[PDB]
Amino acid sequence: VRKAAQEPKDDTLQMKVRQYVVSAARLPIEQGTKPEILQMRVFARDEVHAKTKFWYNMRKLNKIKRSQGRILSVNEIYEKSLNTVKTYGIVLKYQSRTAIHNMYKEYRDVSLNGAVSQLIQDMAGNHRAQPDTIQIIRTATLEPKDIKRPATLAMRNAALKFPIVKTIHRPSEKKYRTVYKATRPTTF
RNA sequence: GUUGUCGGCCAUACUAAGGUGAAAACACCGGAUCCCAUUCGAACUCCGAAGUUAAGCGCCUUAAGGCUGGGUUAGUACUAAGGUGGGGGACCGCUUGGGAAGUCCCAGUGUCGAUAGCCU
Ligand SMILES: [Mg+2]
Ligand SMILES: [Mg+2]
Repeated sequence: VRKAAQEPKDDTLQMKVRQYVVSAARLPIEQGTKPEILQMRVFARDEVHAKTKFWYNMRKLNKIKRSQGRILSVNEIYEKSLNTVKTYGIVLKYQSRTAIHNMYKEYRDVSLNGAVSQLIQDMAGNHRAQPDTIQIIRTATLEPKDIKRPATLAMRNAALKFPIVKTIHRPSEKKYRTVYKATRPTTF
């Protein structure tokens, strides 16, 4: 249980993804040289986890292995303003029992970390995806001209109203909990 | 720079068609009385010195074949450890380690000697 600072006060409401930048270099490590540095953006729940994500992708993308290189640094990135709602696009590859797939997904959230967490839960529930399998190709905070999904564009209007049609009874604290009460609740 | 003699490694030395050839050697070359030799002096053996680089041989030539070394191939195939991982299964994949080979590329193409010499 280690929180990143930009996570909510209630741990419940969001997953423990954080967004990392990791960068490393070919091991020989020649001093005065101007090294090729390999840098990548990973989403993980740890520094360790991030390192893994890093290396996996890196050994797939290029010749390098870990005994062949060194980790220069791992730096968590944060979201600018948690005051506004943004529409995020994400581009994925994941692995389904048959084959591998490229998906584009959109979520309306306050954080790119939130965008990701929601992405994972969704991908589990609807697609039975395994986290380890998921590869996020590219992520963009979306400009309105660019938002393509109906359940996304669905929420743009000021005239938005939800009645709350059914209120399921939920006592305020536990101190108030009773199995059986002397009269029936209401919905509304 | 070049030669014979005996060589270690045994193609980067082999194969094919060519150019070139100071000197000295090596050879091709001349000849069968003698030791030796065969169906045959071809060869093997012996004795030589009229010719000759034409052979052998040195050195090089080929968008040459081969061989040698790297590149791609490819972090692919295969593989070590873990898995109350997925899949009806065949099988696939997650975490931590090792990691190849042919097509196609590019380069190389004999090296190390002891001994006596040629180039005054
Ligand atoms: Mg070869
Ligand atoms: Mg293959």
